[PDB]
Amino acid sequence: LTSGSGVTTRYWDCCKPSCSWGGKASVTKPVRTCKANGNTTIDSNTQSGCNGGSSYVCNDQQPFTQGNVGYGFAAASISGQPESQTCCACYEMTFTNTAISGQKMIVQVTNTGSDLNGNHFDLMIPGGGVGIFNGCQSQWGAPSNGWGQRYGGISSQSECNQLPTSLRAGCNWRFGWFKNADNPSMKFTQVRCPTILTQKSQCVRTPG
Repeated sequence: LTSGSGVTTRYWDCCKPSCSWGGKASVTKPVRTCKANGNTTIDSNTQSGCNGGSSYVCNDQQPFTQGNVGYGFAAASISGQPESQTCCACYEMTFTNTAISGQKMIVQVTNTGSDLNGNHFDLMIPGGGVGIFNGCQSQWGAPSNGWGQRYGGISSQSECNQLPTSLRAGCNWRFGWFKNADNPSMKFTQVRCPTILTQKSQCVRTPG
């Protein structure tokens, strides 16, 4: 199992995540994707809105809390590891350096980010910036650059009102439990995916 130190980012480009295709890892089902509305299930082979299709990330895949523990979904780039090893794997991380230092978040990986060297987790947070891609204009009518900055997104919890209502929980999570931490570093360890995440994503690594 994988563990180490890493860096994080925040992002929400609305796109169908890479682990939502079949054949990317040994799993029960690929990660669930949705229609434009963010709630009704679309077929896992439907093309992504980011590539001219009609499939998006589900409202269900926003960050949340259980007790004091954070939970969410993320893109990851884990030190030269293929998607067969990362897709729908879960990692629990202890934040190491911001106002959220010491806090614990458990994410399920649903996407592969950019191949930077090392361990990189891009937390999926509504309003945290679209990044390289943006299917949020076609899904929600967001601005061409996303909500706020293309990188980092909005600056204030007041601007969470600019987001679709369906994402406002996740948006707010960034300023409450997450404390609008800016790229918190962490240490992480792979864990068996909790049902509170896998009952949302529907993607369970099945060889065990």
